[PDB]
Amino acid sequence: ASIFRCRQCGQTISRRDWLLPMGGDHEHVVFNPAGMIFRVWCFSLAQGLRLIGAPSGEFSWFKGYDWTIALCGQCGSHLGWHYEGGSQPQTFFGLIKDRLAEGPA
Ligand SMILES: O=C1CC[C@H](N2C(=O)c3ccccc3C2=O)C(=O)N1
Ligand SMILES: [Zn+2]
Repeated sequence: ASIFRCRQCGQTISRRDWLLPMGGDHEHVVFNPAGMIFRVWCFSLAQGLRLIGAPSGEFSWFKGYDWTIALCGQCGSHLGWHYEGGSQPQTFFGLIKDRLAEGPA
């Protein structure tokens, strides 16, 4: 089965069935302009989230997709981002592995 929760509150965010092989792997190692290296896991579906701010294509790690920040809908923890703007798929979620916790139903 297997699902992914907000590590700060237990909120259910997504699950393994929903991983999306972007580029060929669901996991991307990236860094940002702050010099922080995350591991980002890509889902085609997520629930339990609140999106914040405007879509933005600056700094995007993924070609043709703008991002908006995704917060845990329950606790406000920054779980990662929602991506929109592209084709096959149009939108998807890029979530910071470290901020989730993977366990069972
Ligand atoms: O696709 C993305 C999501 C946004 C993400 N991001 C951050 O992790 C960051 C940290 C500090 C300043 C600016 C940003 C930025 O745009 C980033 O670098 N790429
Ligand atoms: Zn939470």
